[PDB]
Amino acid sequence: TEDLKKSVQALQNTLTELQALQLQTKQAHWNVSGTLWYTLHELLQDHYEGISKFADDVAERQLSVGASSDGRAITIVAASRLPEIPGGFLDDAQVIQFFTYQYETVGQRIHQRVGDVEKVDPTTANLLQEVEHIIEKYQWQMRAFLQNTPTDPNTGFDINNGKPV
Amino acid sequence: TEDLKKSVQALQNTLTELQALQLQTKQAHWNVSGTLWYTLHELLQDHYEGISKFADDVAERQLSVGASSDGRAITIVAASRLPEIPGGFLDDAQVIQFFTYQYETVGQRIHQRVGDVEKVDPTTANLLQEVEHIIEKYQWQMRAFLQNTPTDPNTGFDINNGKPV
Amino acid sequence: TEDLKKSVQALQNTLTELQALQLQTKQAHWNVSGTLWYTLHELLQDHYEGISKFADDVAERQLSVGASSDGRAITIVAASRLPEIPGGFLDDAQVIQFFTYQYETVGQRIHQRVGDVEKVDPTTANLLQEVEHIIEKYQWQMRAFLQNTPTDPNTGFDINNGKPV
Amino acid sequence: TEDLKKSVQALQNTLTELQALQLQTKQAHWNVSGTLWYTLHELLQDHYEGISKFADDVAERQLSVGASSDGRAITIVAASRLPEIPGGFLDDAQVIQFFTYQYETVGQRIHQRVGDVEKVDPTTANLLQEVEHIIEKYQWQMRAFLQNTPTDPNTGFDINNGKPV
Amino acid sequence: TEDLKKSVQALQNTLTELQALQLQTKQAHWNVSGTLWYTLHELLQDHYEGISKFADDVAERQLSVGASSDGRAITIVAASRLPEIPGGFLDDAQVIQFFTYQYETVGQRIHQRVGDVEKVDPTTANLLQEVEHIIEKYQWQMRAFLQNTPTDPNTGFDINNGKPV
Amino acid sequence: TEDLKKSVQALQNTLTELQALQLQTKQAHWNVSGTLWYTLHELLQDHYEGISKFADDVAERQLSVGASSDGRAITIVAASRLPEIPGGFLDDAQVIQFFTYQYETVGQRIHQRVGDVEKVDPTTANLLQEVEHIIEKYQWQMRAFLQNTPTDPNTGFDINNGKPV
Amino acid sequence: TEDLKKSVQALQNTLTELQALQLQTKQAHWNVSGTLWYTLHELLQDHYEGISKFADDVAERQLSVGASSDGRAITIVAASRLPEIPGGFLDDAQVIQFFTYQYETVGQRIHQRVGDVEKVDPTTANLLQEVEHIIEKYQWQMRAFLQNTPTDPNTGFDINNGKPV
Amino acid sequence: TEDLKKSVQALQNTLTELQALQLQTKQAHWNVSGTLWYTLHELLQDHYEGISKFADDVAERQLSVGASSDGRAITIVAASRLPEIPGGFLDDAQVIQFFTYQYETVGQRIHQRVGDVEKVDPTTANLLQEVEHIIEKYQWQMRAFLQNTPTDPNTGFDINNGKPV
Amino acid sequence: TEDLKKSVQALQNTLTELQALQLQTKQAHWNVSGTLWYTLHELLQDHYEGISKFADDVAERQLSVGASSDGRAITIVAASRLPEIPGGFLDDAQVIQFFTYQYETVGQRIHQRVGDVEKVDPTTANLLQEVEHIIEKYQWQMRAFLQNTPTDPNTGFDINNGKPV
Amino acid sequence: TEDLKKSVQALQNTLTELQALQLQTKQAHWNVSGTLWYTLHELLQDHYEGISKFADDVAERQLSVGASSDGRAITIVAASRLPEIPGGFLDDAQVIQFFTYQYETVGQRIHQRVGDVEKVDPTTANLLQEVEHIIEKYQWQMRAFLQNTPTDPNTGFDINNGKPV
Amino acid sequence: TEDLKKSVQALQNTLTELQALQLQTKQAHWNVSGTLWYTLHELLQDHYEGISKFADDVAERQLSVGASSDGRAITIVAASRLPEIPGGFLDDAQVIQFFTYQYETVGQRIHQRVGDVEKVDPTTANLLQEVEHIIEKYQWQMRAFLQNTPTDPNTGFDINNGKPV
Amino acid sequence: TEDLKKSVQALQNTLTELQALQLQTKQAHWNVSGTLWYTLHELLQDHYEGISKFADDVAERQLSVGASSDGRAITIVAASRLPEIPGGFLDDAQVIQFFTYQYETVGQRIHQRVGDVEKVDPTTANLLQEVEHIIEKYQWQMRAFLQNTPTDPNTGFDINNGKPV
Ligand SMILES: [Fe+3]
Ligand SMILES: [Fe+3]
Ligand SMILES: [Fe+3]
Ligand SMILES: [Fe+3]
Ligand SMILES: [Mg+2]
Ligand SMILES: [Mg+2]
Ligand SMILES: [Mg+2]
Ligand SMILES: [Mg+2]
Ligand SMILES: [Mg+2]
Ligand SMILES: [Mg+2]
Ligand SMILES: [Mg+2]
Ligand SMILES: [Mg+2]
Ligand SMILES: [Mg+2]
Ligand SMILES: [Mg+2]
Ligand SMILES: [Mg+2]
Ligand SMILES: [Mg+2]
Repeated sequence: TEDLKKSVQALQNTLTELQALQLQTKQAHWNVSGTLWYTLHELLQDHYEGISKFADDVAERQLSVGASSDGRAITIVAASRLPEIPGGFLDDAQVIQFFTYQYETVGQRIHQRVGDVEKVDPTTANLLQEVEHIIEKYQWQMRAFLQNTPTDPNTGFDINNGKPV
Repeated sequence: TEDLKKSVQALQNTLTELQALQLQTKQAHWNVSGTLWYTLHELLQDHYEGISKFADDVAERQLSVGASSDGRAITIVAASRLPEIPGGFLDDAQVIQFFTYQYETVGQRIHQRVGDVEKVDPTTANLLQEVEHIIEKYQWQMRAFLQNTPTDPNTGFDINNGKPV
Repeated sequence: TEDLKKSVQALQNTLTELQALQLQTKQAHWNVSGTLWYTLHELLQDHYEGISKFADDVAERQLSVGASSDGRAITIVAASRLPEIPGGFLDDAQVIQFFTYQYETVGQRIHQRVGDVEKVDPTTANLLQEVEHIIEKYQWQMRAFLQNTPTDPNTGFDINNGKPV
Repeated sequence: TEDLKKSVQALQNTLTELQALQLQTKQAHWNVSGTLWYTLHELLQDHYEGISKFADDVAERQLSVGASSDGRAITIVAASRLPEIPGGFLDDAQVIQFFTYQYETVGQRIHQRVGDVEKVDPTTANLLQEVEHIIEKYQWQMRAFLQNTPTDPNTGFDINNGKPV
Repeated sequence: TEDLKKSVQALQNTLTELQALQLQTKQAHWNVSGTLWYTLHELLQDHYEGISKFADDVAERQLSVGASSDGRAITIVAASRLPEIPGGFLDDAQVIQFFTYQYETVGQRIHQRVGDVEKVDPTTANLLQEVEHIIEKYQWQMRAFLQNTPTDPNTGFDINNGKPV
Repeated sequence: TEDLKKSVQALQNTLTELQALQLQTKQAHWNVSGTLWYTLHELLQDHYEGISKFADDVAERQLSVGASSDGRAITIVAASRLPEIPGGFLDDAQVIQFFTYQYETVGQRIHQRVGDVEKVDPTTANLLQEVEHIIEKYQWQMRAFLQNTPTDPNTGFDINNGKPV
Repeated sequence: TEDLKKSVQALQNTLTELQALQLQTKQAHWNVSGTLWYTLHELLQDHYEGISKFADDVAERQLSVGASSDGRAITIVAASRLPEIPGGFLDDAQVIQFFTYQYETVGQRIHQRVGDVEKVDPTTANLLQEVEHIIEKYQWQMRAFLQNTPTDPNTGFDINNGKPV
Repeated sequence: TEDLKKSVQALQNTLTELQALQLQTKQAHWNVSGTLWYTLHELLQDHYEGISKFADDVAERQLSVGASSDGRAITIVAASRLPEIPGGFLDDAQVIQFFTYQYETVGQRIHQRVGDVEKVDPTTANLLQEVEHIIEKYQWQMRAFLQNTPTDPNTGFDINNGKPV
Repeated sequence: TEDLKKSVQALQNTLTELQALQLQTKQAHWNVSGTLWYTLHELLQDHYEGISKFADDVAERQLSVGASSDGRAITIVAASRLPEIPGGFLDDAQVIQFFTYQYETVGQRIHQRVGDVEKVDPTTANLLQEVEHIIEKYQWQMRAFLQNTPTDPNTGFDINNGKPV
Repeated sequence: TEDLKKSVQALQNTLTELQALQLQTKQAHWNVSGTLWYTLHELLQDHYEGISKFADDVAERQLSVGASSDGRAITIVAASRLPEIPGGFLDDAQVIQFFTYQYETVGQRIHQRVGDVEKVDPTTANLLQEVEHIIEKYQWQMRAFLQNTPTDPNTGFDINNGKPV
Repeated sequence: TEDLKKSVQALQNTLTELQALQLQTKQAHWNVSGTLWYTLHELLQDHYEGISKFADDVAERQLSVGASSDGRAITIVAASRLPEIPGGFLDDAQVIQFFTYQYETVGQRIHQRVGDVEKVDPTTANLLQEVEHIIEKYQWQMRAFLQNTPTDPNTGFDINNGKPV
Repeated sequence: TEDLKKSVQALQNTLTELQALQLQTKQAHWNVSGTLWYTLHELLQDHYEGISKFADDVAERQLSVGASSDGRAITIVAASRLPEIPGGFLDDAQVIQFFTYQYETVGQRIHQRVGDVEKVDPTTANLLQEVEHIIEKYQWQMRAFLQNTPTDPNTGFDINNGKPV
């Protein structure tokens, strides 16, 4: 059960982070504003859908290894380790900055969990690799808005009132 | 027939406004230009499709209460009460400003019609509520491009040659 | 630009005629009455859909050759050259007669445009050929209701109060 | 429970009428004969399908407000208030006349129920408005076969052996 | 092989009749004219499709019992036993009369084949029963246009220039 | 016409029984209650759909052999020969018992009709065999809830308040 | 803005309740156990999907009336007014009891909101009626497992270790 | 009408050739035998479907220019100009050789018709170009089985009993 | 029960044979090798799917007549009466020869069962006819690879190392 | 080839176990009886489909590493290592107990194979991880019926004649 | 063969240009960066798909006129006549400028080919017209981002670090 | 960045190889000739589609780890390490031999990359395992045409002018 504990911990911690991202992507989807609001509205709906699918797969995997899955709102608030997204109307450049950082740090933690459970539970490890893959992709998709090129640093001045993001 | 007249008037006036919006969204869809042209191209196609569906439902409702439906081009021009959209290539910021105002004022007039016919014809009133719902949504979707946030007033300078929209 | 002018003129004039037909087929779709009303209701919806698709392709082609597309209601009314359809409840035999004549004359004008632009702009000419094809088909479909046969002149007396159409 | 009684009564009475219409449209669908038999065959199948969907929604709403739904054949026969459709081969003009009258009178009774329950049960009232909408549409679709126009009274002589319907 | 001969004969004769009907329904589909032309256009396309499916099943069954299938144009012309449909524009009432008679007589012959092969080849007999079912249905659908009712003999005068069909 | 009478009788009697089952499965679908209510809700919807399809095929076959189809509510009540299902909330074990008996007895009567018409009308007989097949399947699906096994008599005590069904 | 405040309050309070239900139905979906676990697993997935669709529509409506939507996890926890669902493996009878009570009380509060906003904002009121409709349906679907019938009180003893629920 | 005659002749002659190919591809589809029988079975079904679609378009075009379409079996036999395919079981190499020649010669004749009608009827000419395109593609697909390569002359010895095709 | 025994025996024996064919077609699907391996791979997948559907229908029919269905692996091995397919890589010509013989002999036995049960159980007999139909079709599809034609005996030398199959 | 042997052994042993499960889930699907029979009928069909997909992927992987796949019925019987499921009508509680144990032990053996081949053949190991994932999920779905909760031990007494499973 | 040479040359040269565009649109799809990166990501995927479809049609046409198609990577590099797209992260404004120029010049060359082959090979000419149509459309879609309007020159300063593109 | 370098190198090298295979499978798809040309045409289209999907996933993964993706034609030619496929008409046996060797050697190199990056980047390693899986499958599908069996060495003499491949 010291092996089982490892898997359960890794899965539970991943479920909570995805659920936090679920709620944040949807909040941003509705509240985003500015030049890129519609672009981000659509992109975040796609992210919401991929995150939602993996939140299901994670919980199902917990049940599959014989553990109860804790997907409750209180647990999402409690088992934070991650900033809440601001309320109110959200600027496009603020959404981009927010998820660039959130996806990067969630991807990092899943990366570590993969190594922690590979030896005891390669099937769980394998699911977590798939989650890490989608989260790093979503990180790229947010990163790309401000990605430096030979011809243009893309500082975001145009989407952030003349100021670099 | 003083009750029937109310319903017919409310439906006819709504049909004409939707038909005007049909033609304007499609014109903007083809002619829009600038940084947001493709974004608006796609968004306006979706608006065109929701407006078209409600233009059908309105006409069908007219026939259902026993009145002929006037959907002719001459009637659209005649029964204006609404600015025509400019010809030529249209700037993205001009499209945004145009529909922000058009959807708001069309939504306002449908809002009034709902109250005018609720008592005599709640079924008609109910259709008009659905039309008001979609038009106010589309108003939001245009509004959002220039919506003020704590971090960025989103003046549209970036989509309007350095000038606030 | 004397070559470009030819193409733009042919496309614009075609767009306006299709848009006029769009509005007329839909008006007839809702208002048609009599023995054939449901038959025509369905047939005209199909015609509306094929005309609508070609109104899109025409406008897109205008943009593709570098010209703005004028699809506004005022332009439809202005750039007539074609009778408006009557308001009110419409008899089945009157719808049949109306579109038999409208499709024939629209097809004739597109036929001429094809020849006018084939040499400068065969790609545009080719689109216009496709439009002419659908309009002549729709002409047949209306014509067929009153088409003379060895066994029956099909005068339309049965759909026109005992009188030949 | 004097409020609950109102809702249950309105829903039950609506369910029975839709079920009666279900059976009558299908009977007519199979047995209709004459020039318009195939037209009516198809139209009545569509009406059957929309009525069937609303018969489901009505029963479900009854269960939702906590009442049993009575959809039995005996109840349909008992809780008449509406003519049965004749057996045997049915003429097209007789089908048209029959449903023109049946849909009009069913629509009228649902109209009244909407007002009776709006104050206590706006959610039920709202469903009944949707049912009234479809029934009035179907009334139009039957009415249209004999609708008077400037050019043709459409007496139905052609579908009724030379006699006005 | 006296048993095999029976099956092959029944299948081949059925294939040829269906192929003849294939070509005739399609010819009528294109050439039909008058008040019912569009109604018949659509109905005959559906008949064409059901006949085509059974022409495939019949040929496949021939191959399945180990015999070559003769579906050639010369065989259709040769192995007539059935009137050709007239060329030229065809009146709606003439199409109705033609298929009423053709489907009835084809159904009759398949009926006989079923009995001829039931004992040796119930699987073939069973396919032929399915073909007989569709052909008798199509016979009804043509018959229904002129079916006598208590209120209207439906003589077809309205679709046949004032003359009973 | 002594042969035709046999077919018409067999088809009509089958149509009425299916229509009775249509109404009863739907009533049970809405009103069923207890541990198995949702299971039965879904199962009975599937049964409703298969019965409905065969009620269509039966009526169509009646028309195909040249007879009017009697699908009216009065005929369903009249041409009983079968218990009505109780009104009110229905227990799961009562639904199971009811359809176990109804499907068995309907299947038995169709079995007899098949033999009665095989010689005159094998195509009709064949349709009735398909109806008998689905009804016997549905009988199994209800039977299975209380089917005796080596390890458990399945008396239904658990779904019937501690009492064997 | 005293009218706008009413609408915003009603919508926001509804959004939060649906989001709470979203998380609870999914938790129950994964963790439910016992005889009815699979039945409830499937049923709760359907409820999750209908609630999710309405959580989207509510937020969109908030944006449409010009207000930011607060869908954050902290707000769900804060703006409780509703019990959290227990963690751990959940018994089928406990899930049934939980949602029977939760849906009933959520439906009650939405019922009140409808009346509060009907006069100022009938379009919002109308959305809330649709939400109330689905929540009352889901209440029925949970209620039905323990619904009293003439033949069986359905106490749930069979799904609750021999004890009435 | 000397221009109309040209178009009608070109269309009619094309329709007949496609109809001949329709029947021949299907005959070959059923009767083909040998190593490549299944390959050819599938390929010829695809060819049958593309030819069938163009046989429809050709006939429709005839009607569209105001002429009756002659698609009768007698006309297919009469207006030959093309070999009939042999009856009986057909060898794969014989099918390949047959259609290689038939498609090549049909494509050649359509090529000529295109030039004959381009000036009077570019819309018809354009349809005929599309038919020529598909027929030349199908010619390639048959040709390819015996196409000479640097490493292998592909004489067909393997599919033709050791003899070059 | 002497009648029931007949049906059960015929169904059970058919189920086992189809299950044997299920496993053999799939084995051949994976292991087939040579010039025709891909052709056979695809063809055998289609055969697997049609056989699988009928293995379901047979078992369901057993349950429908009130008997348990024995579909266990031990029963497939036991209730042989049919050669097992060789293990290892399988040559295309060996697959063709194998199924040509297996389908022919399975079809023969089902043919006999049809006659054995027609009188007691025409509904079962009818299912078995459908199974016999598909098995004889599949027999043709294998036979066709080596079918003798006027121009080529198709000995299979090309797919069998220069030797006739 | 000592590395290849490992992979082939792991794949073959997995294929056989999945094929055994294929046949057992389907047998249970048809024969299951009692309160949960329909629930299990549906659940086992889903399990059958996921197992079938993985039986295909496993065999394909064997071929991909260059080995023949042994999927024959004799091999399933021979290469047991697993209990056969009983014949006859099966009780719901017996099905639940059977697969709870079978899936657990199959999952355990695949778990071991993953470790055995990870180093030589990570691609094969990866497929086997996916198989282990689905089998452990299916284990959960069977386990859940008798899963202990704070409020109810779920002994299965209700589905097992008053006795704990 | 001087006519054949013309067609082959025109087709081959077109194939190579489309293949070059295939690779460039996909490269840009992955590497594009900045405010418009996601907009362009999606747009370029659509362009990739339309170009890919025409690269297939062109090659197929080459085979159809009896010539081998050269679609190899070496030929794409060799038969340049067109700039390669830069490696590395690409700015949105650089992608827009690149394809604006590439599509314009590819469209120009196809325009010329159409004239070169119209007389010998109108079917090929016609395909090339369709390719020219899509390429000119894609040119518009890139052009539109910087299209001058009465209210805004759209210099691209906002997407190009404050500098006009 | 010594870890990042490893991943980028492995991904880039894989992307280039897949892109080379993309172009080669499509070239072979169009140009393949002989007895197996159509079989290979279809098979290679499927291979093209699976390779294309993985070329997308690889590039996306490169972007996801923060590196630019080089998918340019020059890079495909440059970063060869693999033979180009010959131009001109290609014999079936030459296509089979070519891809048998190409897929085997590409699969081998991806196998090595998996090991090189597993420790630093298991998510990348995992994608590469999926690519290796599809490439080894495609290798089998080409291998199978010439796979040795107990009854036939399958030398390919029949597809290679009497000579072993
Ligand atoms: Fe509504
Ligand atoms: Fe059948
Ligand atoms: Fe074209
Ligand atoms: Fe994976
Ligand atoms: Mg901003
Ligand atoms: Mg601008
Ligand atoms: Mg009239
Ligand atoms: Mg009549
Ligand atoms: Mg006539
Ligand atoms: Mg009970
Ligand atoms: Mg319990
Ligand atoms: Mg041969
Ligand atoms: Mg061989
Ligand atoms: Mg039990
Ligand atoms: Mg930039
Ligand atoms: Mg060769």
